[PDB]
Formats: sequence, C-alpha cells, structure tokens
Amino acid sequence: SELSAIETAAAIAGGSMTALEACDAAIARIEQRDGPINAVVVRDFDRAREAAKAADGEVAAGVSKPLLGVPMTIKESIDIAGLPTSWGFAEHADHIATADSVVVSRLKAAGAVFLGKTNIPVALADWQSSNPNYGRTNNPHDLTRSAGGSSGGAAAALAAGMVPLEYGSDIGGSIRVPAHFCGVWGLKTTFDAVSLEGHYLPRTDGARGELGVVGPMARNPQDLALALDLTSRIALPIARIDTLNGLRILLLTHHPRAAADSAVVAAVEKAAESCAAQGAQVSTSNADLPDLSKLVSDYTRMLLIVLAQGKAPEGTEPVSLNAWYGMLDDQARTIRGFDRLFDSFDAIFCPVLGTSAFPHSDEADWGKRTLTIDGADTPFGSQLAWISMATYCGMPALSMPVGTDANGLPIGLQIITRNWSDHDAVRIGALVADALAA
Repeated sequence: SELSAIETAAAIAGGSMTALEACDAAIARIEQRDGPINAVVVRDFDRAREAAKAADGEVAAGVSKPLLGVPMTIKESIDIAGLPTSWGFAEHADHIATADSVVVSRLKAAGAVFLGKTNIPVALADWQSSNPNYGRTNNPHDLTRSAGGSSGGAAAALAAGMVPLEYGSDIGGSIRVPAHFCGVWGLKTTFDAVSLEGHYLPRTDGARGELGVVGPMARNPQDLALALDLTSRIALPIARIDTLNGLRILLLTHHPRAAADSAVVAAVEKAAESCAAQGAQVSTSNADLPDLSKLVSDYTRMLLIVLAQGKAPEGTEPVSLNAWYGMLDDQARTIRGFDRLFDSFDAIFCPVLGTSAFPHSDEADWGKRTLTIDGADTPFGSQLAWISMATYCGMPALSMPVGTDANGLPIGLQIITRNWSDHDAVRIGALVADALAA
C-alpha cells in the first residue's frame, strides 16, 4: 500500500508533498520497520535531507524531472560519493567511495535522493545477505528465511515498503533471486546495456568483467522501465508487445541439471496458462533449445575464472589467455543458439529458483548445504542451472511475483527475452500480472 517511485514523484510535482516530507516519510518507514529486517545498513539521512530540501528548491523554481525528490536506496556494492563500499569485507569497512557510480549519477540527475545503501553478502557471493560489517538481512515475509542475495537487502527494503526503487547487481542470480524470495520485481538487464562504472571491488577501478550486469528492482514494472530508461548507456529499443494475444511462449518447468519444487512448477505453469487464456501460444519444447546441461558447465567454468580474475590456487596452473579466448568463442556459439531459438519465441517462462526462500544457513560451502525439494534433500549449488541461461548468453531476464508457496513464501517467475529487448521483458511481466488478476 505504499507509493511507487513514479507516484511519489508526481506527488512531489503536484504539490501534494515536499521532497523533504517524502524523504522524512521514508526515513520513518526505515526506522520503524528495519529493526527485525536489517536491510538498510548504511544510512545517510543527514545529507539526504539536505539534498531533499534542495530538490524542493528546484520544484518551486519551476523545475521538474522524472524522479525529483524521490527517496531511494542502492546496493552497498555500488559507490555513492562519501559512503562506504565494502562488499561485506571486514578489511574494507572503511573504504569510502570518492565518486558516485555512473548508475547513481544518472539517477541523481533524474532528481532522485539517496537515503543509504542496502545489505549484501560477503564478496557478493551468496544467495543470502550476511556479513561481519552490518549483520544479516531477514526476509520480511518470514524472518527465519533468507532475503536472498547478493542484492538481498534491496529486495527486503522494497518488500517492506521502505523505499520504492532500488538498483542491484547479478552474475549468478543476485537480482532475480532476491526479487523472487521477497516477492518484488527485479530485472537482470542485457549484458553491457548499463555501465558498471562504480560497481568496483573495493579500492579498485577497472573494467567490467564478463557475465555480470546491474539492473533495477522495484515493486511494479512501471518503475523498472523508467529506471532502465534513465540508466541505460544508450536508449534501448522500446516495447514491441501490447497484448498476450499471439505471444509465443516457451514454458520450461524442467532442467536437466536442477530440480524444482512442485509448488514452484505449479506457480510457473499457472502463469503460462493465464497467458494462454488471453491468447498466448505456449509451447513446452523446441528442437532449437540449446543444450542446457552443457550451458551450465560452460557457465560455471567461465564463472569461476572470472571471479578468480584468472588467478589459480598455488600448485594449480592457470588458464592460458588463448584458452580464455576459446571460452569466449564457446560463449559466442551458445549465444547464437539462443538467437535461433528466439526466432520461434517471444519469451521463455521458467522458474527463478527451484525453491522459495530457504532457512538461514551459516555454512559457507555451498557443497555442504542442501535444499528440500518435494521432501527430499537435494544439492544446493545445483540450482545455478535456472539462472545460467540469461547470465551466460547475456539475455535480459525479469523476476516477477506470481504466487506464494504453502508456507506463505513468495514464488517468482523468470521471463527471458532476446538480447536488448529488456523493455519487452518488463512489458510481458506487466501483462502476465494482469492476466493472473483476471
């Protein structure tokens, strides 16, 4: 029942409230609600209110901008000038960013006001949000369960109504998974569509690596689309879809490399059937589908080199540059596989993860964790499979809410579309949400 980012900005423009009122309202929601959740772990309420007063001076001087005065937070790994950027490392608790990231600079240019930053796991390397600098973030829907990660505090802050807009990062599901666990909307954008300048490992300032993207998170698709138009390095193509009638969907509720709970499958299946009733052509199989089992292995191989920065454990020999160049050839061949697939389909519908939010785990080694799927214990890491298609091949991928499991925990749907059609993904998810309400 909270105002959206667009609605807030309209309110501030129309006279209904001052940016400073909106900024103190958000501070109030945060101080009153973040106690048991612990999502907004870096606070800048003092400078935020100064910037809000300023946003009020612009308003009264006749100025308008699409997010003027709108309070929001950002992920702790994205730089804001004057604020820490530790990525959850004790050794970098006091690393203080000198300059706004590009994404932050873009949104501040749209008039937004940054109240603070949201919690993350150590090294952005978990589907939870816990670290020694700030503590743990808890799912607002069940405080005993993970908020997801690594953008987990962002998803929790959105879910608890604290702010209307957020922005996150994803290399192994870290936008889509928190959005799914907390019941909010998250967009993994097309690879290279938004700049990662300011999303730096603490004390470094180099180049974007492969695979990872930044993308917006919110409670509705309109805010996502606005936030994407304001942050993309070039204006992206606009949405071609306007109706589910004739939309061509490929429904995947099975992965050769990971299981999915019945309640997740059923939630995803029901979303496709709602679209079919508004006229969609839902297929369950296609011979153009790339080998998803090979894809998961290529993705893993490359992921572990990227995250290691090509360095190797002492005793092991590193990957050669030429071998790396071969790995990008492989990646490139696979991407072309999805190009042919998307000649026959407008979207893939599949799960974000095989389960809804799991109980907090203090076990660092994914190999020692499990996940209950239909009563059985199943391997935890196996679930990267659901997340691999869009990261490895670079496609945009929405995570949107489509139901709740039997315990009341949110379940999300992953909507994948062709490279650079990020707005078509957000549009389809908006129409999916309509079809499910009708």
